[PDB]
Amino acid sequence: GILELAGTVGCVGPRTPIAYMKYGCFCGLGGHGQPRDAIDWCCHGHDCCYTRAEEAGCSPKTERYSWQCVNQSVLCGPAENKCQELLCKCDQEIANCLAQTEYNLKYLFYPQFLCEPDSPKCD
Ligand SMILES: [Ca+2]
Repeated sequence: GILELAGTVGCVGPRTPIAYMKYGCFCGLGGHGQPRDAIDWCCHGHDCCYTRAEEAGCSPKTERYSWQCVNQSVLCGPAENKCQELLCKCDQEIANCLAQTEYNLKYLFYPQFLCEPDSPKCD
């Protein structure tokens, strides 16, 4: 769920999870266009991951799941079902991805109007 998402992103660092609430063309509810940068790419991959989970019959934005933060690293589990495995994997992946990026203030609250209609394919 969103609580775990914010949690994992905050565990790995280096900035507040709120910094990605609405950024570029993909960080924030929905999203389309050409990713603006590395961070926007992480959100693109995350959206893709969430779509895959939804197709797997899960609820990425609501179901909670257990996990641990150790030395700024996310450890997933224990999982009670396959969905908790999937969700934690998505969040763990965007957290790691996001952790390796530089922040571009110019994309904070970027107008979706400036984002293209089409989007790159999902892996
Ligand atoms: Ca999004």
